[PDB]
Amino acid sequence: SVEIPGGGTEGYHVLRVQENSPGHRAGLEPFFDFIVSINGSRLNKDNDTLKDLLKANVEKPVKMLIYSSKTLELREASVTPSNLWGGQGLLGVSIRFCSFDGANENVWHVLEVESNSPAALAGLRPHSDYIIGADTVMNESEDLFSLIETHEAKPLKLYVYNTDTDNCREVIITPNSAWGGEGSLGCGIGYGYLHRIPTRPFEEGKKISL
Repeated sequence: SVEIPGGGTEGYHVLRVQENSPGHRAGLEPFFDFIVSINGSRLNKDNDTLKDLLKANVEKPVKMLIYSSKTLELREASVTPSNLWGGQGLLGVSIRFCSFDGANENVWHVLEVESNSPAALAGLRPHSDYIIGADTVMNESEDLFSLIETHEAKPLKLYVYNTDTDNCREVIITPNSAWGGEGSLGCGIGYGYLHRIPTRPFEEGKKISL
């Protein structure tokens, strides 16, 4: 169950969606979305195709193919690139060409947070926060614990999903092993089974047995 219309696992990883932007009214959201094709044109190579297509279809309805690492679904959207909405960009997004293979498995589940911890100072929320990624200069050697190491005592920008708001946000944290306590975060982290982005659920207030 994958279906990648055109082949491959590369695409445009969405990083920012300006409010009231065509990208926004199209239903794009940061970090979970990859633009995979636009107007029949599959974006599986790092070039100008997207820019160029955006500009040839200015003020004209177009179809877009979005993969989501939240749901693992493809979805079709319609977008009208524009100069009329007020903001910079015909789309109004920041993006980056890269792979979405296994992106749903690169998540870290924030558990308990010790007070005065670097996790606390960063605003990490116990249980409802999921670190789903990070911004590196050179978009390079990912993996949370590796980053936490290479960023000892340095400012580090994380992408976090929250279950309560169902929203993502950017969080600056400074891993600091000299914080008084154990570790460099001051918080528990769960990874793996039961610690991936929660699914839904369909049916609210259905009856269960436990």
